[PDB]
Amino acid sequence: GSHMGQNTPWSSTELADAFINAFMNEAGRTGAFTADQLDDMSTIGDTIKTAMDKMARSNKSSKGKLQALNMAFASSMAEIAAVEQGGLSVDAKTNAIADSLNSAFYQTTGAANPQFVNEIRSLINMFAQSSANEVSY
Repeated sequence: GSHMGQNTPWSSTELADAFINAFMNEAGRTGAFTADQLDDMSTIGDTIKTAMDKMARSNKSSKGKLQALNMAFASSMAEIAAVEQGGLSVDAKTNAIADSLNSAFYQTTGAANPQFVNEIRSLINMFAQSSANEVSY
């Protein structure tokens, strides 16, 4: 049963804005991220929109830009989540982020997208590990 269609939050600037906005709202509900942490995340909102504008104007990576956007966004979350902090864990925050993403999809459209969430989750892990293995004791 092929989808025969495509649905991505980066399809339009309006969608991305709504997704980011809704995402922040859900993140606030979790309380996993602090006020300062939220500010850093909200920053990616304007950065993404700006990048999309310039990227859209260009005639290169018409499709590759999709992966770049997902990686760039995920990278910001991975870096922010991968912080020392106190009484908190990156794993716990990672789970909370995934939950917020699902809610954002519904508010932005109204359909859960666990597949997309997993894709972002994987990117975060890659960025966190810096594309490198470890003892993992």
